[PDB]
Amino acid sequence: CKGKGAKCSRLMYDCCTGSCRSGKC
Repeated sequence: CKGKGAKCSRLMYDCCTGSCRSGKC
C-alpha cells in the first residue's frame, strides 16, 4: 500500500491511508 495522495489504483486500493482517487490516494 501507500501514503495518502501517493500513487494508487481504483482496482487495488494500494493506499495505506485510504482508497484511490483518480490514480492518487
